[PDB]
Amino acid sequence: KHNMKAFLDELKAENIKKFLYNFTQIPHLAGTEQNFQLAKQIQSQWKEFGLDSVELAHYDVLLSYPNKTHPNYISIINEDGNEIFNTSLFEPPPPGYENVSDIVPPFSAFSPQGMPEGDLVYVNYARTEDFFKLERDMKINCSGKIVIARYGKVFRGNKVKNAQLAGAKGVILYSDPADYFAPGVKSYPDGWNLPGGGVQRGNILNLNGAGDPLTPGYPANEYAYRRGIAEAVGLPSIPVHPIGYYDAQKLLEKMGGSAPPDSSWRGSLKVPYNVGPGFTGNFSTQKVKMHIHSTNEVTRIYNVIGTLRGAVEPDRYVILGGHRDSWVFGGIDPQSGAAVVHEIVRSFGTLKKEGWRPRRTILFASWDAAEFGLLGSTEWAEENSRLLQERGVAYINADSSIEGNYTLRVDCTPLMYSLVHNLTKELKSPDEGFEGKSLYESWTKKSPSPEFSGMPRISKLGSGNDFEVFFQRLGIASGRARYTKNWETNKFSGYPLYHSVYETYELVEKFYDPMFKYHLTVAQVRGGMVFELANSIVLPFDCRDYAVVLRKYADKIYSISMKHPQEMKTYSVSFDSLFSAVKNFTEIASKFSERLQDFDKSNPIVLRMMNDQLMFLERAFIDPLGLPDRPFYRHVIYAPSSHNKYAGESFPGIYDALFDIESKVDPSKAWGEVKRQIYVAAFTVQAAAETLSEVA
Amino acid sequence: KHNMKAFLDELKAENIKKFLYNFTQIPHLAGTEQNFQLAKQIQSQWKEFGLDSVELAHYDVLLSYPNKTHPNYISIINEDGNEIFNTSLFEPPPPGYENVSDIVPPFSAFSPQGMPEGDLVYVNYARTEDFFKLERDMKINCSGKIVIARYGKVFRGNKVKNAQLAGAKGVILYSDPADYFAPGVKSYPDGWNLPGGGVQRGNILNLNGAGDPLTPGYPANEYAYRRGIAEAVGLPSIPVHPIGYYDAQKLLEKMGGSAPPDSSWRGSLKVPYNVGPGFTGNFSTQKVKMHIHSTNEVTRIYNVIGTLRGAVEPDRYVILGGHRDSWVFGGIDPQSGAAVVHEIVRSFGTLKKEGWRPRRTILFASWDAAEFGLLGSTEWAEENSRLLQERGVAYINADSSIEGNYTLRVDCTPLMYSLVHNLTKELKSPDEGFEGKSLYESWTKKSPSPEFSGMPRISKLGSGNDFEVFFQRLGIASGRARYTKNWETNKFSGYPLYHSVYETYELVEKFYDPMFKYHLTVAQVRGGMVFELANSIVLPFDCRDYAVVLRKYADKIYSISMKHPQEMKTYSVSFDSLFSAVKNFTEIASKFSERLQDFDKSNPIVLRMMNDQLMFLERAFIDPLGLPDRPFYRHVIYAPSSHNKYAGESFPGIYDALFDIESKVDPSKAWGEVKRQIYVAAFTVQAAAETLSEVA
Ligand SMILES: *[C@@H]1O[C@H](CO)[C@@H](O[C@@H]2O[C@H](CO)[C@@H](O[C@@H]3O[C@H](CO)[C@@H](O)[C@H](O[C@H]4O[C@H](CO)[C@@H](O)[C@H](O)[C@@H]4O)[C@@H]3O)[C@H](O)[C@H]2NC(C)=O)[C@H](O)[C@H]1NC(C)=O
Ligand SMILES: *[C@@H]1O[C@H](CO)[C@@H](O[C@@H]2O[C@H](CO)[C@@H](O[C@@H]3O[C@H](CO)[C@@H](O)[C@H](O[C@H]4O[C@H](CO)[C@@H](O)[C@H](O)[C@@H]4O)[C@@H]3O)[C@H](O)[C@H]2NC(C)=O)[C@H](O)[C@H]1NC(C)=O
Ligand SMILES: *[C@@H]1O[C@H](CO)[C@@H](O[C@@H]2O[C@H](CO)[C@@H](O)[C@H](O)[C@H]2NC(C)=O)[C@H](O)[C@H]1NC(C)=O
Ligand SMILES: *[C@@H]1O[C@H](CO)[C@@H](O[C@@H]2O[C@H](CO)[C@@H](O)[C@H](O)[C@H]2NC(C)=O)[C@H](O)[C@H]1NC(C)=O
Ligand SMILES: *[C@@H]1O[C@H](CO)[C@@H](O[C@@H]2O[C@H](CO)[C@@H](O)[C@H](O)[C@H]2NC(C)=O)[C@H](O)[C@H]1NC(C)=O
Ligand SMILES: *[C@@H]1O[C@H](CO)[C@@H](O[C@@H]2O[C@H](CO)[C@@H](O)[C@H](O)[C@H]2NC(C)=O)[C@H](O)[C@H]1NC(C)=O
Ligand SMILES: *[C@@H]1O[C@H](CO)[C@@H](O[C@@H]2O[C@H](CO)[C@@H](O)[C@H](O)[C@H]2NC(C)=O)[C@H](O)[C@H]1NC(C)=O
Ligand SMILES: *[C@@H]1O[C@H](CO)[C@@H](O[C@@H]2O[C@H](CO)[C@@H](O)[C@H](O)[C@H]2NC(C)=O)[C@H](O)[C@H]1NC(C)=O
Ligand SMILES: *[C@@H]1O[C@H](CO)[C@@H](O)[C@H](O)[C@H]1NC(C)=O
Ligand SMILES: *[C@@H]1O[C@H](CO)[C@@H](O)[C@H](O)[C@H]1NC(C)=O
Ligand SMILES: *[C@@H]1O[C@H](CO)[C@@H](O)[C@H](O)[C@H]1NC(C)=O
Ligand SMILES: *[C@@H]1O[C@H](CO)[C@@H](O)[C@H](O)[C@H]1NC(C)=O
Ligand SMILES: *[C@@H]1O[C@H](CO)[C@@H](O)[C@H](O)[C@H]1NC(C)=O
Ligand SMILES: *[C@@H]1O[C@H](CO)[C@@H](O)[C@H](O)[C@H]1NC(C)=O
Ligand SMILES: [Ca+2]
Ligand SMILES: [Ca+2]
Ligand SMILES: [Cl-]
Ligand SMILES: [Cl-]
Ligand SMILES: [Zn+2]
Ligand SMILES: [Zn+2]
Ligand SMILES: [Zn+2]
Ligand SMILES: [Zn+2]
Repeated sequence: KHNMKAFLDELKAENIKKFLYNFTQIPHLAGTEQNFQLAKQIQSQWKEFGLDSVELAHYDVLLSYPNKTHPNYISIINEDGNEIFNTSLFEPPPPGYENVSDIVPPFSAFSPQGMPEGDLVYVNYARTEDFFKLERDMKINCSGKIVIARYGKVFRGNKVKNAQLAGAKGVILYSDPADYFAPGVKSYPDGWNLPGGGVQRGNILNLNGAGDPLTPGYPANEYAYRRGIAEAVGLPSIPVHPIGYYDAQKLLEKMGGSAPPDSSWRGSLKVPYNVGPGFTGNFSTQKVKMHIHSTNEVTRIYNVIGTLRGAVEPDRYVILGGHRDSWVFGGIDPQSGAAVVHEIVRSFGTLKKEGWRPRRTILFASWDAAEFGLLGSTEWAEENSRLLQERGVAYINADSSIEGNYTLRVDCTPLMYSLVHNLTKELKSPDEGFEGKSLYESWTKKSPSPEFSGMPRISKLGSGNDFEVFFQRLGIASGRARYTKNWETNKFSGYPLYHSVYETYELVEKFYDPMFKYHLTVAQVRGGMVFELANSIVLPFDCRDYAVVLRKYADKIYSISMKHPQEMKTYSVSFDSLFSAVKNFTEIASKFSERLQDFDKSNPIVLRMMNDQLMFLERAFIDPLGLPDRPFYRHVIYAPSSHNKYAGESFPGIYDALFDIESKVDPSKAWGEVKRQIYVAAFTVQAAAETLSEVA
Repeated sequence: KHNMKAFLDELKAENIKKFLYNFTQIPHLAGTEQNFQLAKQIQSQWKEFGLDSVELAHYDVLLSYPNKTHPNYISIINEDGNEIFNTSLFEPPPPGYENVSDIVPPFSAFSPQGMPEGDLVYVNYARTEDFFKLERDMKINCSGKIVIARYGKVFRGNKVKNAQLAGAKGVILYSDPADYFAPGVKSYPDGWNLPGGGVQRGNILNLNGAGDPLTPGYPANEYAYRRGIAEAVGLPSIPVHPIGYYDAQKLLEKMGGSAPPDSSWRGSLKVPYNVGPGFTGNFSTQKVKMHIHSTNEVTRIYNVIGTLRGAVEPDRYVILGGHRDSWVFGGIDPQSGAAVVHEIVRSFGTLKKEGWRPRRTILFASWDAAEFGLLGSTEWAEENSRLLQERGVAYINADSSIEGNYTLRVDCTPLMYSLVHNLTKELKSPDEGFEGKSLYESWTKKSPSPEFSGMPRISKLGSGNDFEVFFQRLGIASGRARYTKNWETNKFSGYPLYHSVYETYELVEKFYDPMFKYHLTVAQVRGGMVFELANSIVLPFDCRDYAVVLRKYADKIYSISMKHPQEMKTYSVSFDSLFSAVKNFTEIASKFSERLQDFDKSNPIVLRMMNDQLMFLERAFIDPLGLPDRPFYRHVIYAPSSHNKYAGESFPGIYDALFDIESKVDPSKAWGEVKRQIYVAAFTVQAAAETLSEVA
């Protein structure tokens, strides 16, 4: 038989290991020759594996690189203009790689050039709430200061946006051991912790889903008209540079001014964590000086796109995509995902060689330039948006397969909840103590959902990865799955060696997954989801699961508003329309589910009419006018949080209209906008409900 | 047999006559009780006729009405403040209707209130080119003046926009006999010409496709959040009022200042057509004073929506829609169309009663408030936009069936050209001298296409009627057909009694179509188009016809740009990408047509996959970012002209970027924007082409 079990059984941990080794011996930075050569290798291999067509889709997009002959660094400068301390020019390379060329030194991609000098203010995580605390409670003014912030909690681009709007002239980002050094584990190469010379790379753009900063809306093809740099989307206006904790220690140790407001502002270094501004008495005349000389450059990038044509519905696409570009070796990010995609393609190809084809078309993607703002996936989706919004069934992401070895993590649309539950009940748990038990059993035990008995946690989708354009712009049902850690307060912080030179094959093989069993389990989940989406006669989406969550999100947004009962009375702010819409959605989804179970099965038009209702249900949550000042975030139920791109927010338009509303100067206008957002959300939920009604 | 011939043969001229009489005995102004009662009658009748469901869809939208106890008028005022001449308070009613109540007097809907007094400037048709002539050539300054303009040539809302931006404080619109009095024909009631007391009503909004001015983007339902009036969309900022030619004569006869620049500025009245400003010496101290007291009021409107469920593809909609609201009796506009829709529904219902159903679902619509800005169609399309863009096959409009008795007029998407040619070859010509000949033969003889031998003229779609939201916002293939006059320079001016109290049943029965043969022919064309769209196995769209027109439009826009060869050299302005896209579209459409003719006919999935490619081809020309500053006009190939809503423009984004470009202060920026629009158009044409490629 060619069934899901045949597909799953063909996947091998040993192949995933071999591929991961193959993908991680040299750097594959976006826009470099080494990453083009890897694209060509993957293209050739996917052809050999059996795909019907495998093409490169290239674009010319804005990238950012340090200047090789004018390196980035930070100094402490004395009154004479002597630089008495300098931060490192590179991370000490790991054992056996000290002679590898073309390791890009740590930098913040898309930082502008400059050499700002001034006094430091320490801003904790540079979160919205941290800047509120500084400014409103502590009366500390960031204007004209260099801010030093610890990485963690939220996306670094939000930190830099928050610093900019506070008036900062520069941002120094550093990794505090509190957030990146797990107790009782050795630093790399002797364990998986971050050494004091390690540094987290990463872009600091605020693109809000636009893709290439020069061509918002349209693919960056050969005849593209480009914005001038001054009109580009998302570029930071102040210099930014990341450092490790040995260097941070030298910068923080002299800090004066005000004490930290409380212990949530103190990291683990042996410094006071004084907020500043500036240094203590003896060193009051010293300043900090940045030297940033990186350049932005339009550069060719290459996606690999493989097609396995459907036998019955070739005009319906199930997409498995993940990126290929890395900051350095990409041992976890992204090659632990790319190796899993490679083995999934090989397995599907084995079935294809035996005469099988999936019911629907499967597209496989190796995206480029994800590290520079999801550029490859976004430009391709812009090029192909008409095909995707009329034919796109689902997108399954495949960045890193592991960020820990504790349990499964799944973030996806409610439409995929039942698919994931059913699939995980059929897979073996790889966990110690759960031999002979299902993955569903181990996952549910280790990661219980807050609301339900005997149910696992599934998170919402925001941004930070290549599902963003498919889900948030185009409204295609999307999902992701990986193995994760236990550490809840570190959820959005990354694993310790994230985006460092230390992220290697050895890191994974020695410390995370020696048997490649967690990688194999993740391959089974991602591959199984793709298999069911591409082969099930009826699409495996349960609209009733959306009805359940919409009521939870309505209760939640109502509770936020109800912090302000007087204003709700004054401005007649009613959530009645939203609850009515959710009630109607619940009722109509229940009836649709009855018809889906009961319709005449011999009738392919009723089936496909029904399959189209399922497919276009996620699409119905798209508003073609987008969210306020964010035209490329169009999903009305989910958006990336306006305070943290990594986090999904529910009913974001209402949430943002309510956020900090007590501080708005014109409460009538602010509450008017809350009421407008309630109307848009109620309307969108009712309109989505009506797509599931009988069609005529 | 239940075939198209059975449907067509059931249509009767006598029924259309009876319905027209029934719909035109009393006024049916939008938002009034009489129009709600007609909606209920139509709902009941469509049910009796056999439709599966017939519902009212209501909305609460901004409408505009004169004040019944404070009438609108214009005066000539002397230096003492004596009003020595006043314009009429109503049109003399036609014979037999002098005791009909609730005839709304002539007014410009959505005029603000005011009583501006000042000196007149005569602005010809108030076209863009007329204001260029005044300001740039004649050095006449409209600022603070009351402008008097003759109706004709372009939509009156464009006249008022042009007057506003020229600085005018008021606009008087009048009907010149040059434009509304055909030589050798008697005035109503003794012929079809406009009497000197007749007045053309009409709204003067500039909504750019938004619908209700208070709820752009979203249906004006019971929980809608409404813009405040100050933020409303499209409202004029200066008072406006229409008058007839007896009253215009009294206003123009004293005009002084500069002579008309040439004979194209002179109408037919026995006045000098002096441009002004102000009156000649003896009356130099007299002014003109407007008195406008109309009010804008949120008012309930009602669409009737009838469904005839498809037997095979009930989730595919073919829509026949036209409006029901009239300014007064609506003898031509819209009841000559509504009567034809009524007879089409009755005929389809006769087949349904015998056991027939169409293959696809047919929706029939009686729209409200079209005269106030296409409000009914637009709010309904906003409510149902997700259903329409995933399921909408085609929209056929059905406003007035006649505006003359000379020949057929068809405006439609290229996708419908072959359908219209084939259908008209099978219908009988109603014309004198063409008995026994086809409608195609008479039409092609009377209205030859400029480019082709033995082909009829078909025009482009702009706005001005209820197809606008379906075609320009949502990208659903649309068409319209009616009988028309010979008068080419009057094409956008209306027939003489347009929007006057004289537009009655008697006008039609005595002067336009005594035998109702032209109405029957129009019923055959509109009904036949609906029949073929709802019943043909393969959708009757020919993508190759789009390829032909796209090359014509590319040649045309290139020729406009080539008026400026130096600038094209300087700014490197290349149309190569657009021609390449059009070439690719031509090639891919040809191959798709081969597959369509040759595909396995026993295969319903390939058929429907192919039918979906046909259906989504018009959809592919939509840009989700819309046209510049016009978010609700989203079709990249067509938009309503920015100078005349009635006219369609091709490649509007490039056309507007080039328009008057020699006058722009920053040529680098202006030519940059031309290049941007070329890129967007080339990309959109290539993306539409690619929807017709093999799907995988
Ligand atoms: C959830 O689905 C239900 C359908 O099961 C749907 O109920 C609809 O609610 C609307 C708005 O509440 C109802 O609107 C009424 O329609 C009648 C005509 O049928 C009008 O006469 C009513 O207007 C009068 O009363 C208003 C309220 O006091 C006044 O403001 C107004 O000026 C009039 O005096 C009113 O428009 C509609 O009939 C039902 N439809 C049904 C029951 O089938 C509900 O809207 C859905 N929820 C959402 C968010 O869409
Ligand atoms: C109409 O359809 C045709 C396909 O039949 C399609 O042709 C494509 O044109 C593009 C752009 O002209 C070609 O792009 C080239 O791709 C190769 C790799 O295949 C690149 O090496 C080329 O880049 C080099 O040369 C450029 C131009 O001098 C330089 O600017 C650049 O820096 C590089 O040095 C270039 O990108 C593409 O290969 C073809 N595809 C084919 C022939 O299959 C055409 O684009 C379509 N029209 C539209 C409007 O889409
Ligand atoms: C990664 O694996 C690929 C695929 O086997 C290797 O590329 C092949 O290398 C051999 C020997 O140089 C060539 O003959 C083949 O043509 C290559 N095949 C391709 C590119 O498809 C590559 O050497 C491996 N890389 C590493 C670092 O081990
Ligand atoms: C930090 O780096 C800077 C730049 O390399 C050093 O300053 C330079 O030192 C050389 C050699 O004496 C001078 O000729 C240059 O003029 C200096 N460049 C400057 C000030 O921009 C500095 O000495 C280093 N500091 C430490 C502690 O190593
Ligand atoms: C997940 O599995 C459950 C249990 O098998 C599926 O629910 C059953 O679906 C079948 C077929 O429609 C019904 O006959 C049963 O009554 C359902 N049992 C229930 C709800 O307990 C469910 O459809 C699967 N979900 C998918 C495939 O998305
Ligand atoms: C237009 O035609 C309709 C339909 O025949 C007429 O409405 C009917 O009038 C009779 C007598 O008053 C009633 O018994 C019916 O119930 C009505 N039917 C409806 C509304 O569906 C209406 O009288 C005609 N109007 C004119 C001006 O002739
Ligand atoms: C034009 O209409 C106005 C308004 O009705 C007339 O002016 C009014 O005349 C009455 C009666 O004498 C006065 O009491 C009012 O004060 C006037 N209203 C004004 C000036 O606003 C005017 O006489 C009419 N002119 C003609 C030629 O008929
Ligand atoms: C209009 O009529 C023409 C002539 O009948 C149709 O063109 C024919 O279509 C059939 C069926 O595919 C082909 O076998 C013939 O070769 C075509 N003849 C031609 C192109 O001369 C055409 O399809 C009709 N257009 C519609 C229905 O939109
Ligand atoms: C890198 O550094 C030096 C110093 O400005 C300069 O010569 C060179 O142009 C720079 N490279 C760039 C800006 O790409
Ligand atoms: C911060 O400091 C600068 C002084 O240079 C001042 O212009 C700015 O308004 C200050 N902001 C606050 C909140 O005090
Ligand atoms: C793998 O799991 C073990 C057992 O819980 C733990 O001690 C170790 O730290 C884990 N490794 C990583 C990288 O999380
Ligand atoms: C109509 O006219 C009079 C004069 O202002 C006034 O009493 C009444 O309010 C007006 N009606 C309106 C504005 O609807
Ligand atoms: C028209 O007249 C007014 C004088 O009130 C002036 O402000 C305006 O600039 C003038 N425009 C031109 C083009 O002369
Ligand atoms: C109808 O046609 C005749 C013959 O051409 C013409 O004399 C008459 O003016 C027409 N009527 C109208 C309303 O156009
Ligand atoms: Ca782009
Ligand atoms: Ca609206
Ligand atoms: Cl992922
Ligand atoms: Cl029409
Ligand atoms: Zn990644
Ligand atoms: Zn990453
Ligand atoms: Zn009309
Ligand atoms: Zn009209």
